[PDB]
Amino acid sequence: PKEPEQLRKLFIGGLSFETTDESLRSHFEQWGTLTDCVVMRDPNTKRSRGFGFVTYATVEEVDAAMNARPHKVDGRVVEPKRAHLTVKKIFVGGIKEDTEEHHLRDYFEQYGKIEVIEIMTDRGSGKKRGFAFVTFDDHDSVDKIVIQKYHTVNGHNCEVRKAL
Ligand SMILES: COCC(=O)NCc1nc2ccccc2[nH]1
Repeated sequence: PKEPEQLRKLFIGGLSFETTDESLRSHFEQWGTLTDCVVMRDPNTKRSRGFGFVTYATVEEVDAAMNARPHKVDGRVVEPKRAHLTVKKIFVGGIKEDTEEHHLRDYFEQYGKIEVIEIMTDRGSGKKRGFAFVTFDDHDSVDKIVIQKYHTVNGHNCEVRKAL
């Protein structure tokens, strides 16, 4: 069946106040079927609040829209985000002592462009502590990662969360 609607939404900030439901829709329909598209407005003045949201039919369409950033909508670069604590770094726990950089890179590179991999070691002994941090060049990688129920790396079922 269909992915949960919450995972098919993009919250678009930074809109031009002249963007309408119709112009936001015409823009974002380039990357998929939109089941919903709303510009948020003041209830009395009808003046735009400068943000809105679009709902795609599938998660792959959300991915396509995010991969097509930067989006210039009605002359202004906007800020799309999935369903916000916006960070580029993750904690990866449960990797034990046998997990190496290449295991983490080969897996996580498919979520985004990696800038730093830090495998944590004991300050006194140098032994691996069984966790790591991965820093990406952009927050959408992290957002995709943390909504997955499971992460399997080097045969380990890992705990992954946003870091700082
Ligand atoms: C990114 O996190 C999801 C979320 O709901 N953030 C606040 C939020 N609430 C909204 C209601 C209508 C349109 C846009 C909205 N944005």
